[PDB]
Amino acid sequence: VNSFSGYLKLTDNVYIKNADIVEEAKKVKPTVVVNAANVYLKHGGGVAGALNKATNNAMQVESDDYIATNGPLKVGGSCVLSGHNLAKHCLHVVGPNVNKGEDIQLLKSAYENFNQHEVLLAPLLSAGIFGADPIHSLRVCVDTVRTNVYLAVFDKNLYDKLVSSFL
Ligand SMILES: Cc1ccccc1[C@H](CC(=O)O)NC(=O)c1ncnc2[nH]ccc12
Repeated sequence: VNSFSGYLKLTDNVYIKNADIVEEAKKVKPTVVVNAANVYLKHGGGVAGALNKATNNAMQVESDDYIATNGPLKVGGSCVLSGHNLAKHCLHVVGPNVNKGEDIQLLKSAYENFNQHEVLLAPLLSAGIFGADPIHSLRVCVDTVRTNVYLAVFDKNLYDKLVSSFL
């Protein structure tokens, strides 16, 4: 039993809700919140900008130190950093950005990072300003993630389409 509330159950291990991931994180304080990161951990917009803003820019400060030490992530890769006031940990995952020409096959690799964590709150990878088809992102999620994932979809209109079109 966990504290996630109001989710629709899609599969054995994948759940979904129309919710602002920022507000959802503040309420549940999950062990892991997933960020829709880029390889530079520059949290300017989209989910990343919103999560970072909610940390009062502490996420960005921590991220800049991480990059200065380690260099950029790989597309499809991830790193675990602090969850600040939102969660115990933030798993920064880099899905391919279609508006950068990056291989969509990398989306499966990106979701594989979720399997290292028993329970996660997460957005759809490569969705939103990353340019991929969110319906496809959901399919890859369900077919790749085996751990318990609670997906927050900000746009109500998109949430309804994702549910109504789910096979
Ligand atoms: C996954 C993604 C990647 C890039 C850009 C947007 C998104 C998603 C898309 C969706 O889930 O609809 N949007 C949001 O996460 C969002 N949108 C508006 N206000 C917000 N406040 C906290 C989060 C939040």
